Amino acid sequence: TGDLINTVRGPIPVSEAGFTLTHEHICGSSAGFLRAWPEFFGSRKALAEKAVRGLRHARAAGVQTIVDVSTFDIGRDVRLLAEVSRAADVHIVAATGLWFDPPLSMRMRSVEELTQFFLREIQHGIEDTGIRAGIIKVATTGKATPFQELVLKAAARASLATGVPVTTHTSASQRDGEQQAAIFESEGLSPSRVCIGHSDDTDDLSYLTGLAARGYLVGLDRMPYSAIGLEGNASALALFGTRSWQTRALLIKALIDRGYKDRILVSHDWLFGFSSYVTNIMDVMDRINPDGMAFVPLRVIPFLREKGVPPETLAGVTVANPARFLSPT
Amino acid sequence: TGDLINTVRGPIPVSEAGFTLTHEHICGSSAGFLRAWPEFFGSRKALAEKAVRGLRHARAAGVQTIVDVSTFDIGRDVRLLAEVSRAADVHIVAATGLWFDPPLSMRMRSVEELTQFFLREIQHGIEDTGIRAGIIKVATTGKATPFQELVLKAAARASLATGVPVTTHTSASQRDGEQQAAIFESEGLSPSRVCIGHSDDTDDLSYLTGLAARGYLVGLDRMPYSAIGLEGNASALALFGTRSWQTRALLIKALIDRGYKDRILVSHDWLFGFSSYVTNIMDVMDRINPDGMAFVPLRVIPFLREKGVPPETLAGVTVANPARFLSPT
Ligand SMILES: [Co+2]
Ligand SMILES: [Co+2]
Ligand SMILES: [Co+2]
Ligand SMILES: [Co+2]
Ligand code: NA
Ligand code: NA
Ligand code: NA
Ligand code: NA
Repeated sequence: TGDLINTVRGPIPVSEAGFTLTHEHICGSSAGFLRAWPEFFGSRKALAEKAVRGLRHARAAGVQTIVDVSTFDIGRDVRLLAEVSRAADVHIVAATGLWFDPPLSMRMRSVEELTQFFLREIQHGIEDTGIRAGIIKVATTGKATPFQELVLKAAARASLATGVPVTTHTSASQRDGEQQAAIFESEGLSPSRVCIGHSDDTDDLSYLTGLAARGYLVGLDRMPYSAIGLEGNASALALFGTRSWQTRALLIKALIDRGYKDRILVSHDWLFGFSSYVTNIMDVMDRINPDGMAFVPLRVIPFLREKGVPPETLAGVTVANPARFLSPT
Repeated sequence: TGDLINTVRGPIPVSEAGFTLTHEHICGSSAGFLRAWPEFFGSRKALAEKAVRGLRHARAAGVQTIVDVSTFDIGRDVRLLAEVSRAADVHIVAATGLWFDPPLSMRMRSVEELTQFFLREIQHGIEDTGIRAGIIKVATTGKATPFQELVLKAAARASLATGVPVTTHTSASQRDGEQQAAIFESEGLSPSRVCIGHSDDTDDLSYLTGLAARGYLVGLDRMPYSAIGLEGNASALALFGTRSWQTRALLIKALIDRGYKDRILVSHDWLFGFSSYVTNIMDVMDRINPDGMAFVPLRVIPFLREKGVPPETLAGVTVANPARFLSPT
């Protein structure tokens, strides 16, 4: 009671977030793309309808909130978010920050200028909507580019001024979180304010416990990603990899068994439309995981329960950890 | 009489275009940027006001029409175009196509998919506005990337289906127009439908007459660009180069004197806001050329007249050539 988080429909009590998926998207796109070329997705109406059905399905499985980690450059459409949140009765936390596809107008900016843009989206509102970001999303794909270092310092500073958490995209195989952490700490950012994402893309538990031990949240946020059975498909194969969902899910238990239950955030990195990759990737995806954002509570949570993870532990991971993370601190 | 061109305010007779600047921008930005971060430009109201004052100044110097060659990825805001066109009483032709900053949602597309996007903007309307593009803008910066080859073939096909001309950004020093031409001709596109832009960035008249001789329009469209007196400024220096406006203007005469008066299009590549380069480049620019889009008729046209170019010739370059070019053919 007392603490609040911003969602696309206004403020909610922290305690009403409930079961929360911390890394999800309604639509993975590009800035301006959904406005310029809605037919790519059939129509905007078709997109919203598919998102509403998907989200009601997650709601029926026990999902109360998702964090849509779409930034500016993932083509975040906060009006679409508001519309489907409202229609499906699922809270949606919107993001600021920048992913790894920023245009020249962002790439030419300084750390001061980025900080001011992130603070705008958190404090003033996204665009002209008054809808406020509840999270800052950042990305590296390997060693940070010079511009990526600016983004990470500007994220740290935005967070320090507002108490809003930071969440990252990594190449997990390249152990990006270790540099991400060094950059954030050089800015005085508490590791409890930070989630290192796509961390289930690796089984390097030396890497993952090293981060957990320092206080970072470890985002095991790609649960249904697997190209097993589709090795013919080279694009599915590079995106989803060759590890099963059970292998990914085993990581949750491995971290719990090593004393890190409070450092884990679980999610799907699911979407309902997807323009920033090959055409029809969304059909491929929907065949791999027809349960969409219900896969975690239908499949992953019972799998953990059956392996002996206590229900209080599982509640801590899916409710307490998100609440503590999203709570402005 | 009879032929029409689309502008941001609806169709106009070809014959009312009059003195037309064929490569200009209201604002050089990025897709979504003006909506997400209007304060970068002071405000959107300040931006529109500066554009209206600039355009009325061009109107007073005899300018009746500009072609705003901002694409999707230059952050083209067709509503802003319509607003300032209307307020300044200057026609504005909007563009489709893609420049050299496309996001992943565009970079992952095929030639078929791009053709369908360009045709949408020409035939249906940009976004949800019903405002139709009158030109397709494409870009290389050296040898075409694989994606740039798709853009050029999709531009050629869009043009062939609609009769709308194509205009290009080149690195003139690298003689890009020669590959651009080969790609367009491989698609059956008539050279009379094509303008090779930034061609005044080079004094290689072998390169330029070679193109003119094949029927291309040669875009001498950077007239006021000069960093002379600002060699201290490394960003101004790389963008504007070390050649005077008189040197650039001499090219117009050189092509006329070689029998190519009908192949020349003249312009400034001016803007009223500019986010896709260093901060305050617009202040630097406005000090170099306080006349903005009036520089050509105030400075360039009298300079040519005083060097002995006949007024009928000069009218042919600034009125007849644009009309013939923009006229869907
Ligand atoms: Co990611
Ligand atoms: Co994601
Ligand atoms: Co250009
Ligand atoms: Co230009
Ligand atoms: Na994505
Ligand atoms: Na993804
Ligand atoms: Na530009
Ligand atoms: Na420019």
